Amino acid sequence: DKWEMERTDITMKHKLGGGQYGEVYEGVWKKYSLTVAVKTLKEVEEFLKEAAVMKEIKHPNLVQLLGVCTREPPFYIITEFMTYGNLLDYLRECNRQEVSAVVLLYMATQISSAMEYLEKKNFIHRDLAARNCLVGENHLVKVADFGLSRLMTGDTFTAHAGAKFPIKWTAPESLAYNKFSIKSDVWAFGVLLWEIATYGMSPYPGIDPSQVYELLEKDYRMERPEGCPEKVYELMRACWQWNPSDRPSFAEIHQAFETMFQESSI
Ligand SMILES: CCn1nccc1-c1c[nH]c2ncc(-c3ccc(N)c(C(=O)N(C)C)c3)cc12
Repeated sequence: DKWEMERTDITMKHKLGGGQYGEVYEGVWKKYSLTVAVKTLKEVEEFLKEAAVMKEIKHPNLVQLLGVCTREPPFYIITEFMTYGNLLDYLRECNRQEVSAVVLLYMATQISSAMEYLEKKNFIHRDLAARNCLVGENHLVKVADFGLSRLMTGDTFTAHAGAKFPIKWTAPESLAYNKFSIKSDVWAFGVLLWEIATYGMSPYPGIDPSQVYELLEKDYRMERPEGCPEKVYELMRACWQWNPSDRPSFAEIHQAFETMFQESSI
């Protein structure tokens, strides 16, 4: 197809993000003199499914596929390079006078726009967090999308026996029953909002992940971050409803943040 590329079109450099994303490398697309990101493999069928899924993703706030090398090993998935790295590090290291309250709303609007698209197109993320959001010039935020899965919106997925999750971002139904849906992404988005409001603080600070579920089932939720608007915190708490069906859709969340962003600008 139009996606299939020669492997030699790309010059590979060093592993990006300190290796936290696995075999993902900075690279040069020589023809265009363009810095790109390249995921390689050095499981096969999982990798090639990722390549297949990425071909169908087209949204301003989801990392764009540029091409693939899927004929013979080594296999490549080639995407745009996000110059400022991930949102977690960006928030921690930023100039807060430049990255102000309106910018935080702008970033939340972008992420929710992407998540509304996945909600519309029957995709599930399963690992929404600041570390999996990527930053470009002018506070452009794109959701990392290698591991997106096909799942009709409303349907559920059961994780494998002995699967380990990032507990502090993980919905109660996922922790207890390994159940994932678009509504568990909504929960994770709530935790992501908390990350944004605190400029990249660790969720449930000082609380060991092994004790988080027990707090959640006793009705504990993180308190409102300093400087966070009441309206934004009420959205967080709505994302953290125990019952998945009680949580808002990403369509409703995006509409709320778009309104808040527009009013903050005016
Ligand atoms: C498809 C989405 N995805 N899933 C995993 C990785 C990517 C990704 C795509 N394009 C990317 N472009 C950049 C980065 C990235 C992230 C963190 C970093 N510290 C760095 C970095 O070292 N510098 C030089 C800024 C680079 C990650 C990705």
